[PDB]
Order: sequence, then C-alpha cells, then structure tokens
Amino acid sequence: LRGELRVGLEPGYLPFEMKDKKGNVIGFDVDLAREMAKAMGVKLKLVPTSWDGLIPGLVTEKFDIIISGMTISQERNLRVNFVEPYIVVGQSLLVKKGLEKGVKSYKDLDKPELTLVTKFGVSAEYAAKRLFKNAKLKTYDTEAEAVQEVLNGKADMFIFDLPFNVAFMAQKGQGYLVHLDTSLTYEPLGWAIKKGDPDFLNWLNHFLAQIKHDGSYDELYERWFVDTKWLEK
Amino acid sequence: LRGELRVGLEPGYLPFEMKDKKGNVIGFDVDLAREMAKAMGVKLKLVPTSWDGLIPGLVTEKFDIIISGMTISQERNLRVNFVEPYIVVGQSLLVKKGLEKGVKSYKDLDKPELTLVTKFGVSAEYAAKRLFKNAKLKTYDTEAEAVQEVLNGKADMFIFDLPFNVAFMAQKGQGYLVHLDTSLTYEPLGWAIKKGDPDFLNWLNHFLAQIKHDGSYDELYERWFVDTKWLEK
Amino acid sequence: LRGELRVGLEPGYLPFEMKDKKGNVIGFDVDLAREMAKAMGVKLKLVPTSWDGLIPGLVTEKFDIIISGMTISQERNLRVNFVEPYIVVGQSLLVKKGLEKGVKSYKDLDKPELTLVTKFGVSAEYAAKRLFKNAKLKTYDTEAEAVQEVLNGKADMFIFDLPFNVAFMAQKGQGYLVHLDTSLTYEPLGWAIKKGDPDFLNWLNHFLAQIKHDGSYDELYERWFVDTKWLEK
Amino acid sequence: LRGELRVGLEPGYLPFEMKDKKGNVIGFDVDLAREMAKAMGVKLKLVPTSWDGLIPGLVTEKFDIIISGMTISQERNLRVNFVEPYIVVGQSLLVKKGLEKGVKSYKDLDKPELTLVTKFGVSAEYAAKRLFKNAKLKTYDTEAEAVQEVLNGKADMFIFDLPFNVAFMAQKGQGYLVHLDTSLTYEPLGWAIKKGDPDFLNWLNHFLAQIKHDGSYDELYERWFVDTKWLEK
Amino acid sequence: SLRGELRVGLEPGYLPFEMKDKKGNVIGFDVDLAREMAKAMGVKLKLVPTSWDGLIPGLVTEKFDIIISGMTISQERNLRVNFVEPYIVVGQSLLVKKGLEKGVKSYKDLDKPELTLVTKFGVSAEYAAKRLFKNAKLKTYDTEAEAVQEVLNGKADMFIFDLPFNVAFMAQKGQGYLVHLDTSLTYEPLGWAIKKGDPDFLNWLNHFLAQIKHDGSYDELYERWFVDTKWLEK
Ligand SMILES: N[C@@H](CCCC[NH3+])C(=O)O
Ligand SMILES: N[C@@H](CCCC[NH3+])C(=O)O
Ligand SMILES: N[C@@H](CCCC[NH3+])C(=O)O
Ligand SMILES: N[C@@H](CCCC[NH3+])C(=O)O
Ligand SMILES: N[C@@H](CCCC[NH3+])C(=O)O
Repeated sequence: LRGELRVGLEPGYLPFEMKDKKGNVIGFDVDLAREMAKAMGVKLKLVPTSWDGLIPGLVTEKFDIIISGMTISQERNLRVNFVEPYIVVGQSLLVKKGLEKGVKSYKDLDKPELTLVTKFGVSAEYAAKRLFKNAKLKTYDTEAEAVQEVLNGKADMFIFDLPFNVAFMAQKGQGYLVHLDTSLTYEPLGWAIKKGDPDFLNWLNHFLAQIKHDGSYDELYERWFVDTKWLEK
Repeated sequence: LRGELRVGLEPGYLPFEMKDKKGNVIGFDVDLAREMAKAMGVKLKLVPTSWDGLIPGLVTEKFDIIISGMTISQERNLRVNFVEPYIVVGQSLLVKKGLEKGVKSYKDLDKPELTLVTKFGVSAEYAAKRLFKNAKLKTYDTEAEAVQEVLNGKADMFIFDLPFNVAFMAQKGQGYLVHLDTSLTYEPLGWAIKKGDPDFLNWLNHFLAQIKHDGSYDELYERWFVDTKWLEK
Repeated sequence: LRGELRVGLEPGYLPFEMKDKKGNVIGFDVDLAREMAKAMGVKLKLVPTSWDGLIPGLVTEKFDIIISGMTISQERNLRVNFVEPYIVVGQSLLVKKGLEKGVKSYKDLDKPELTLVTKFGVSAEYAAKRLFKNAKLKTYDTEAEAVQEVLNGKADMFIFDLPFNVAFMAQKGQGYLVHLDTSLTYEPLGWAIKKGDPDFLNWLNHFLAQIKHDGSYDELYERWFVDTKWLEK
Repeated sequence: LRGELRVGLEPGYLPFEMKDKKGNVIGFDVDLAREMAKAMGVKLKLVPTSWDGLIPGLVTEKFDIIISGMTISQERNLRVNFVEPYIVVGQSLLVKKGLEKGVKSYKDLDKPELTLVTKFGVSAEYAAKRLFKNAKLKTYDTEAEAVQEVLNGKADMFIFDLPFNVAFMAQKGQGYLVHLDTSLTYEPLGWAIKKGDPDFLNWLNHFLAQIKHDGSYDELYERWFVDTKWLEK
Repeated sequence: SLRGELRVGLEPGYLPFEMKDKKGNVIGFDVDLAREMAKAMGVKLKLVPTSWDGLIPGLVTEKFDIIISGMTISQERNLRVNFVEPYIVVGQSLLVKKGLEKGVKSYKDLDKPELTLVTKFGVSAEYAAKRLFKNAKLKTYDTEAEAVQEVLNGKADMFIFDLPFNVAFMAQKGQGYLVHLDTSLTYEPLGWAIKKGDPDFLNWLNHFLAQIKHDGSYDELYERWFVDTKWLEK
C-alpha cells in the first residue's frame, strides 16, 4: 500500500466512532487508524459509511480496511477476513427505571408485554433474536434513534454492545435509565480486510501485538473507556 | 464453498469418531463438524475414509477438511495446513495385568521379551519407533485389532493416544487391561485443509476461538471426555 | 365508595402483610392500600381474615377489595374479578444445607424420602402437587408453622412465593437454610374485587399505572423488597 | 356460566380450524378452546358455523365465544366485544408458479390482466378491495375453493392470512404455487363475546395472559405454526 | 355503540389539541381523532364546545358521549367518569421571561416569593403548581392564553402548563420573547372520558385506540399537530 490508508467506518458507536460537534470524526478506532497510518508511514483518509455499506464497500475496494468495532462473526467472516481481536465485548441492556427490580437474569425480561429496541442489521439484533423470543422486537436505523424510544416512553428496553451502554450512561443516561451490565454474548471485535491478502494480515496482526505491549494501546483504551474528558466533543 | 461441507475422517478413535450400533458415525469431531457446518449455513456430509487415504483424499479435493483427531506434525504439515490446535493429547499405554508392577517410567518396559502393538501408519507407531529401542512392535489396521492382540495372550501392551485409552478403559478394559497414563509425547491435534487457502484458515481459527469462549466447545468436551453417557452407542 | 375503603387480608406473607410487635398489621400491601385510600379521599379500614375467608368475605361485602398478595388464578377468577397484576411472582424453595449440592433443577429433588412442606390451601400447595410426584408433602396453617419444621428438623424443604423466601432468608434464614432462587411458576398477584363492577376496575387499573410511573410504587418496592430497615419490625 | 363452554368456529382457516380425516374439527383454535374449558372447570362443545353466522350465533346465544381467527375491527366491535388479541396476522399472496420473478412489491401484480381470488366477506376480501385497484377480483365460499382456482387454470393468484398460506404450501403447494410472504396488512385476531359481560372479559383476558407467560401458548404455537406433524391430519 | 351522531365535548384553546380556527371552527389533534373515531363508528361528528368545569358534568348529564379534550387521567376525576387507556402522555413545563433561565438546573431554583407564576384555573397545572411550588406567587386565569399574556406583559415571570402547549406557543409568539424550560415535572397520562356503567363502549374505544397506534393514523395526526408547523396559519 502506497499513498494513503482508506478506512471505512460508521460514526455513532460510542466510543469507537462518533461525529464531532465540528462534524469531524473521532474516537478509539480513529486514533487506532492514525497510528496505523503512521506505522505504515502513510496518509489517513476516512470514509464514512452506513453499517450496511461497510462489507460491500470493503469487498469493492471503496476502502482498504474496516475499523468500526465490528464483531468477528462466522457469517461475516465468510465475506471478509478478520484480523485478530483488539477488544472483547458483549451485549448489556439499558432499561426504563423500575423494571430492573427483582431481575436476577436477563431471562425474565423475555416477557411478551415488553419491547426491545436496537439498531437494524447489527450484532445486538442477532443477539436479540437468539436471546429473547418472547419480547416484541423492533429495530431502527441508529443507536441514537433506538435508545430514544425508551427514553421517550415508547420502548421498555434497549440492547447493545456494553461500551456503548456505559458511554451513554455517562453522557445522558444516568438520570433516566438503568444499565444491566451483565454481558450476554462473547463478541470479539477485529478489523476486516478483503480476502486473498495474507501479507496484509501478517502486518495487521504484528502491528496489533506491538501496540498491545507498547503501552500505546493501553493509553488509547484509557482515553476512551475510563476517562471522561472526551465527552465534551 | 457453497452446498455442503465435506469432512473426511476415519472411525475407530474413541471418543472423536466411532460408529454406533445403528451404523451411523458419531463422536466428538462429528459434533464439531455439525457445529462448523451450521456456522457456514450448510449441510454436513461426512466421508469416512481409511487413514492413509485422508490426506490424499483432502489434497485430491474429495472433501474440504479433515477432522480426525489428526496430529499437527511437521511431516504432514508439509503436505497440508492445520488450523490452530483444538485439543492437546499425548501417547500413553494399556498393559495387561501384572505388567504394571515395578514400573517407574516407560524405560522399564522397553524390553526385548515384550511385544508392543498399535495401528499401522499412525501417530503412535512413530512414537513407538522413537521411544522404544528394545521391544518388538507389531502394527494393525485398526486400534481395535491392535488392542485385541493384548486382550488375548498375544501382545503385552498397546500404545495410542491417551483419550482412546481412557475411553476403552471405560468401555472394555475394566478388569483386564491396566492404564499407565503418563503422557509420553506432546501431541497437538488439529484440523487440516489443503494448502493455498489462507481465507478458510482465517475463518477456521476465528471459529475455533469462538467455541472455546462460547461454552460450546466446553459443552462438547464434557459430552465425550467425561460424561460416560455415550458408551451406550 | 363512601366513608371507608375496607381491605381484606391475612397477615403472614412477607413482605406483603404481617402483624408485628405492637400487633399492628403492616407491609407492602398495607402501604399500597394506604395510598389507595388517600387517592379516593376515603379512610382506610383493615379487615384481617384467614385466607379461606377472603373471597367469601369479598363476595359478601365484608370488605371492598382483597389486597393480600393473591394469585390471579382461573379458579379464583371465576368467583371475583382481578385488577391487572401489581407484581409478578413465582415459587421458589428453601432447603436444608447439603440439599443444594449438584442439584440442577427442582426435579432432581422429587424423592420419596424428602419432605416438602407448605401452608395449606394456598397457591404454593397446588404447585407442590403439580410439580412433585414422589416427595412426601405436608401442610400447615401458616407460612411460619411450615418453615419451622424445616428449620427445626422434622421435614427438610419449604415451598412458597419467592418474595417470602428471600424475606425470611434476610431475617432468620441466612446461616441455616439454602434458597434455590430459581422461579418454578408464573404467578401474577392482583387485587380482587367482586364481579359486576367494571367501574371500580377502571379506577383500580388507572391507579395501578399511576403509581407505576409515579415513582410511588418504586419507593414502596425498595422499602419492602430491598430495604433491610423494616425487619426491625 | 356452568355446564359446558360452547364455541363457535368455521372450519377451513388452516391451521386454526379444519376438519380432519375422520371429520372432527382441530387446530390451534380447538386446542385453545380445550385449554379454556379445562381451566374453566367445564366440558367443551364446538359449534361449527358458517362465517356470516358467527357474530349472529354469539348475540343469539347459540354459543358463548367465537374463537376463529377473527380479526378485531371497529365494524365488528360494534356488535360484539373482543378480548385482547392472541395473535397478530397479516395478509399475503399465493401466486401461480412462474410469475414470482421480477416482482418487488405486491403492486406489480395489480394489472387488469390478472385475476385475484379469496373467500367471500372476510378480511382478506377487504384488503383485496383496499389494495387491488385494477385486477379482476372473484370471491368464493371457502378458502379451499378459492385457491383451487389457481391450482387449476382458472385464476392467477390468491390472497389470505399468512398462516393459511404457510399451511397450504406445506400441505399441497411446493411444486404448484408460489408464496410471497411479505405481510401486506397488520391484523390482530381476537375472541368475541356478546356485549354486556364485563366479568367474562376480565376472566378471558387474564386467561390469555397466563398461557402466554406459561409455556402453554408457546407449546400450541410450535405445534401448529411450526412442527408439521399435524398434516398427517 | 350508538346510532345517530357522536357528540364530543371539548374546550378550545389547549393548543394543539383544541383551538378555534378563526374562521371559528374548532380544530386540533383531538378533532382529527374525534373525526376518525366517528367515521369508524359509521356515524356523524358533533362537537359540543364546553367550558372546562362543565366537561365532566356535561358528560354525566348526557349533554355528550365522550370527552376528547386532552384531559389528565386522575384518581379524583376517575371517581366520576371512566377513562380509556391513555392516548398520549404529557408533563408540565415552564415558560419564562428572557434571561430568567440562566443558571437554573431544576424547577427548584424558581421558588423565590419574589417570583410570580401563572396558569389557568382548576386545571392539571393549577394542582401541580400548588404541590410543586411552595414559595412562588400563584395567580390564575380563565384561559391559558390570558395566563401567558401576563408573562408576555411583564406582570408575571413564568407560565406553567402541559408541555405540548408550551412548544406550540413557543412557535407562534413566544420564540423571541420567552424561553421554554422543557423538563417535564409531572406524569400526566391523557385519556378520553365517558360515563360509568358502559364496559362495551370502553371495549370499543380501547380497541380503536390500539388500531390507530398500529395503522400509522395516530403517528400521522401526531406529526401533523405536535411536530410540524403548518397548522399555524390558523
Ligand atoms: N460491533 C457491533 C456493533 C455495530 C455498530 C454499529 N455502528 C457489530 O459488529 O454489529
Ligand atoms: N493423532 C493420531 C491419531 C490417529 C488415529 C487413527 N484412527 C495420528 O495423527 O495418527
Ligand atoms: N400467593 C398466595 C398467597 C400466599 C398466602 C398468604 N397467607 C396465594 O394466592 O395462594
Ligand atoms: N382473519 C379473518 C379471516 C378469517 C377466515 C375465516 N375462514 C377474519 O377475521 O375475517
Ligand atoms: N391536562 C390538562 C388540560 C388542560 C385543559 C385546558 N382547557 C388537564 O387535564 O387539566
């Protein structure tokens, strides 16, 4: 690769990709992508894309790599190759205040009179249909649209990857929601690239091992997952 | 690959693959293969094959994968590729009664007046050739035939993969054989696929890493290496 | 109604209604009926009554509503109308220490030696007969008489609505018995009024949802089901 | 009410009600009445009835409830009260083998050239008028009789409640018809009772809630909507 | 469950539920609902504009069939009429004069007896403000619109009322002069009332309500009145 590293993501998975107040795209994966560019001695470009355009975009060479906090699922892994996992994740729940009472398991929210909302075409959806099966399930176009349904009284509860939930609790959720943080799925996230390229994978993996033993990774992880400065966009 | 997942294996290797009383082939690898096929959204077609016909069956494109309790050796691995190890194993023995007495190690048993038996052309035959300088070694077409040879007055001791020993011990060698259980080799077991498809490898390694963290693999480990339920066929 | 709302209950079920110290009756249900009366602009009158005279007491205008932890069952529903459920409950078991080990459902405790005990003529009794075939079962007049035999040594297990088993646990059971938390049935508890009054229902259903979105329900709930300050009765 | 529960239904709406080989009527709606009569303490008498006579059979007191896959509408609700819905269904198409190709929405089958058919005076005919402007509409006496006009030459496509179609496909259709399963409407079906009984409502509505939270509704759902045993009939 | 016409009592001037068009017909989210409901029953709509303290008794007295006036389901009222499952959920909000919102985190920063607070007489807000406000002057007026004029006039500092009123008011006149403190302070389910002893008609209404929530009808009327601004050319 010469010139520039084109990375496609979709903004809105806090704290991985979000849109600035200035409209600039920032986050863990964005910093991850600057490092990669640097370590490759090459220019970074981001291409923003909707979740559903990510894999075809990659497969079609709209970009070279995906770094969107994407679950290494066996389905998707048939269309692209995944680098090794750089963070490990699972789905928790955000609930309206009050229905959290006496819940010992997620399983007793799997009730027919309850409405569960996530975003369409994502891990949590697939989790939701595997996990629940009683509760009504509705899906939406964004993480934001979806938690709004429960915030505004339209839904009872919201499911998503755990770090979106804890980012959210910090920025808006503390007062009005409750986070049931017990993880419900084992979801490694890796970067995806298109098949037929083992040389890239070699490079990507080593470059992952480096930052994980460099102290570089742990800084970024501190920045986006423990620290709270970032929250003023 | 679309349609079906063809898996070559050779039954005989308790608890990985054997055939039941009904005539169907079942066991650890089978449940793995079934799980694998489901993850690719595909049908499963086992292709039972004699051992010597497994690699060339594979390289010959008669099936896509070996799942036979195959050992990742440097010799084989010149001919095919292996996924990361799904289980680690090692060679042990069964001796007839009275034999187990006085022994401190394998070295005590490596004597000329004794005959050692094992399946021809297999992992054990190689450790046997390496480990034992003084003892007669005679090989057979199936593990069962090899054991029989010491269930009779014919051989003194049988060597094989340790897990087969522990299962046969529970199956038939209860009163008769004695199990010296000191692992004598380091034997990593792995799925093999033909060379020059690194994408399938990527998909295989990410899948093996799921079932070790899912609980899936764990549920299946118990089933076949602890449960004792499966002895009824 | 006029002048007084008359409530029909039997003190015993904890933490719903219990008599103590001063000989006053108190609990979640009482606190509920208290808010109900302020809402109507009436004065509360509590009419403590043995279980088996609640429904007859109701049909006979001994009192106007039954708020003492009652299951909305189809048998009882033939005889009175239920407001929509105010809480959802379920059978759990208190057992002696030792009994909990390796037990992987209530079902592996259904044995002709073991003795299940309960209060007579209550939802707990009917579930006892439905689930447990083999276990000797004995019945007593109160919840206390029944758990006694278990604490003391005569019977050895106890079955009742879960909220009780945790409440007992927090007062007297913590060193002594083991609580298999798992939910054995689905048991909605509702207020019961006599038939032929759809207006009082309409009113009762709206009152229920007010306190549910009011925070009022929630306060009472913490105060009785989580708060440990009350057990100082 | 005591003695028996009389239940009015029209056989043919697979898999809710249909006449079996011997000629007794079965299905999801019968098993559901069978649960009602057990819980009610009472015997069960099914009163089969032509559809345009059910509402008048109820009001007339020919039976006590209509469980028939009846859609809840405002028109109907003027004459009879409806319990809450027990299932939500949607209208869908059964078209001749071949003319499924190209199509993207139901609208491209709305050509003056094509003949659409369904049963007379039933919520499928109304959606059909509502949704089909051009195509010639013909109405018959029974679902079975209307489809029969696509199975032979006469008509082109068939409109009815999705479960009917999934059922018809698994029973006869696979090689003959094509099923576009995009639900075109949203219709909640409900049980009807004669107006004037608020107590039977309260009963019926709690009963529906039990079985939906119990496992019994789900038993009966897998049974008729999924399993396929039922066809041997 | 009747023949002839469906008669609906309402009090115009709770924007955007009910208002006078100025050609003098009453229009609003409630009227469109009342219009849908009447069609579904195959019957005619008559609106019976009524002043607020006369809605319930008019219903009991059989002057009309149902009240669709954005009325709060309350235990005290529910004693006298029956309510249908609520159809929209609302809370009280505050409209204040310019600047007066700076450095305020909650409603509590506004209790000063210095401050004067106004609303309409005998209405959800009036009872809420008496609960919530302990120090502030509370004055009352026959109409929502007479009430806000006092803060617009600078004879009072802030207006309290159902939140959807405030946003519609902010759009028409308030945008330059007042500021909407839009934190919801009550939990106020809104339902149609009818007289007691009629379970059938309740059955009918509850199922009609479920129908328009799942139709798209409800959402449509909702957008039309509560979100988009077109309705404002009275
Ligand atoms: N990691 C999840 C979240 C998607 C985030 C959508 N912006 C997935 O792979 O679907
Ligand atoms: N790992 C042993 C197992 C052989 C089993 C023969 N059925 C090998 O590689 O030869
Ligand atoms: N839920 C129980 C109540 C416990 C009995 C209280 N003394 C029942 O309805 O049978
Ligand atoms: N669900 C529709 C169709 C039932 C068809 C009866 N054979 C209705 O309520 O009319
Ligand atoms: N929700 C308010 C409506 C105000 C009506 C004013 N015309 C109430 O029920 O009091």
